[PDB]
Amino acid sequence: APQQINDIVHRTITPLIEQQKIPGMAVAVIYQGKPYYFTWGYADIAKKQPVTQQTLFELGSVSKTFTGVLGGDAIARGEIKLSDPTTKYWPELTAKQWNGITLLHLATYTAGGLPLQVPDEVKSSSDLLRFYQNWQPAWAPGTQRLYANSSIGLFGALAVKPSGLSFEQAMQTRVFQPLKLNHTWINVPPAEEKNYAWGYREGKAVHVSPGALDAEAYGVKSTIEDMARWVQSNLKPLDINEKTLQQGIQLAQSRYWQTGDMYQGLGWEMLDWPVNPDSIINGSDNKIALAARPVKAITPPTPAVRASWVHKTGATGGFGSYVAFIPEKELGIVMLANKNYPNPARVDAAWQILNALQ
Amino acid sequence: APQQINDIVHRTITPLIEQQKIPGMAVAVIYQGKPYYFTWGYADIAKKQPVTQQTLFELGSVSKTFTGVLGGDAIARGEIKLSDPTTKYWPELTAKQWNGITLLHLATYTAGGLPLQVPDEVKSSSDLLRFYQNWQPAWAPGTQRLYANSSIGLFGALAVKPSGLSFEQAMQTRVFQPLKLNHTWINVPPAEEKNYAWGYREGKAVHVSPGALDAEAYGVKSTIEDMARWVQSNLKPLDINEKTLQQGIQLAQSRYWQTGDMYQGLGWEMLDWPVNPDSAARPVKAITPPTPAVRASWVHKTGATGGFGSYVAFIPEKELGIVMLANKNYPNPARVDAAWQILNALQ
Ligand SMILES: *[B]([O])([O])C1=[C]C2=C([C]=[C]C([C]N([C]=O)[C]=O)=[C]2)S1
Ligand SMILES: *[B]([O])([O])C1=[C]C2=C([C]=[C]C([C]N([C]=O)[C]=O)=[C]2)S1
Repeated sequence: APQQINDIVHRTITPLIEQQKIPGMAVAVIYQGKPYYFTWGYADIAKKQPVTQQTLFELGSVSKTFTGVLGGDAIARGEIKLSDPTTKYWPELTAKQWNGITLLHLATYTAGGLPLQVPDEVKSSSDLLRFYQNWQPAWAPGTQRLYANSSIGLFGALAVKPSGLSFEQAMQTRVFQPLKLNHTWINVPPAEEKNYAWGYREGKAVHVSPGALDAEAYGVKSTIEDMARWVQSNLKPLDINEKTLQQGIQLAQSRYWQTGDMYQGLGWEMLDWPVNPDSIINGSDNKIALAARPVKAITPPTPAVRASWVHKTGATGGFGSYVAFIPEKELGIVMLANKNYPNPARVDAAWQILNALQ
Repeated sequence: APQQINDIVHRTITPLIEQQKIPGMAVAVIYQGKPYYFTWGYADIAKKQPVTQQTLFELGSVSKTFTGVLGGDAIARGEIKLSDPTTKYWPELTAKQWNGITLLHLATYTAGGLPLQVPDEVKSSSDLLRFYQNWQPAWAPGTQRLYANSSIGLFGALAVKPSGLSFEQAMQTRVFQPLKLNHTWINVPPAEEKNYAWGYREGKAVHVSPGALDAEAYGVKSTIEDMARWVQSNLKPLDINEKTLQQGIQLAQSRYWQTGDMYQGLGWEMLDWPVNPDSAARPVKAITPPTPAVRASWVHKTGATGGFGSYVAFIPEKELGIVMLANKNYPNPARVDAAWQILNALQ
């Protein structure tokens, strides 16, 4: 790699691993559109299996960016509209509180207080209907953003209905394959299991457990090479050959809501570039990231702005991930670790790197 | 031309010309993405000059589609946002009625009752300022559509301000040139004058007269070949090399408002295809958020000047479209009926 990149990465990430006690880490820096890779430590501590470019990490909520792009792809195909009522795609969801709640609201956490998590007792589709039928809004739709798996997870599930495909088959077929993400999985198949890293929580080896709407909200596992291609594709969607996917990516980076200096896309979140680092860093702390915030409607949505910092944090019990890129600079980073360490440490490190390189 | 295209076009347009007494006409059918041209009658009755593939016609309000695309291109460039207040790009617009009137409302005729025409007495930029300051809205923004040159025209003027180019300069360099529309003009140059058809109103040869915001609302003159290429560009924006222009086209075909069967885009108006050939202040329903360009639509615009009548319709899903240009302003329903006869037969 260029020495500038080797220098800043080693000075920033290597001490981060020390400080946070991360067992294993992979990083990709996209620079002038080209990926550069860095690896540390172990995917499996007991078996002393090192992190490689073939190591699968759990993405956690970085999966929401795949869901937002799949959803945008179904819009470009004319299969769904974000202006459509939720109940048009789930006819059994008839309770009156759902009435003005659209696909847009579900995709952007603005339905009016759907909870962060689907309760773990909710297992069957029957359980799920009852949950949603019984849910009472804390706010009117399109007034507050409350980051929620039960919001975007439902969006994902309903977005694929017109196509008749299961969520996983739509995702493999319409997103993973055209982009040649050949090692990215919702369900890791047998042949890939020796590459699937352990996550570590309080020194125990953990994998993410099943849960309602997991695939849709936090269920993607991927490699650093595939993640770098993910960033490449989102950096320049016009280079993508599949027309609906190309439009899908730009739809997921449109700005539908503003809260402070932050804009909500579909999965992706954006700020104008140049950004105030304190904002992104402190903003990624769960005290702020998980709190209700008032939103201003952007009427109509601003299309993908090139001068943007586009980003997303992800975590499962054993993993912590981060993706950020600036389309105007052809610059990005991906950070995959098999320990869930604080979000502000991730963003701070990513900012130090991308700021040094822009 | 395939005999099928040849037969439907001539069976339809011949009676049209005779019934409406149209002096000259040009038509382009776009079929499976390829253009076929047809010409009839006179560009200039007194000089016995025929309509050719190089004759320039006034487009009238079909110019609004160019204005909507150029505004869409300015959005894609990050120069403007449709969500921005009008007063952001015209600070001197301090009158309080302008509060929540955005560029969206201007583009889509939903500002609250801006008039069809800018008064003929408005003949300077401070004249124009006073006009908009003194304008009293009948309705809240985003609630009724009233088709208006003073509405879309203003949008076109504001959309180009960040660039610093005049409206004509920006249209040329950002829309005409990239699409190779080398015989499309806001102002017809002396080199092209011999191709500029006369319009005919009650038997008198007329050209469009000067007026405030003419360029932005009704000022484009074009040939059937450039108009065909305009349709090809709108049928498949993704084939366009210029990134912001490609996005600008798609933004212009997005659905922002609904009234009855019709959706309002930027300049373009759309209905779901297939469409009954058969589908004014009108209340609008906001489409929140706007639906991105729908392939399965009938996308269209009528245009008129004192002496010209034009129509463009296309269906992206079918790779199908038509342009009809005439140097007589004749009833819109006659245009649409002929266009539908032609396109229904070919789909
Ligand atoms: B994301 O921001 O990385 C998230 C992924 C999850 C969140 C909350 C809950 C769960 C799953 N779960 C129980 O519901 C785990 O115990 C995943 S936020
Ligand atoms: B379009 O639908 O073809 C139109 C072009 C014009 C219309 C109305 C009036 C004028 C001329 N004008 C300026 O606004 C003068 O009153 C052009 S509709």
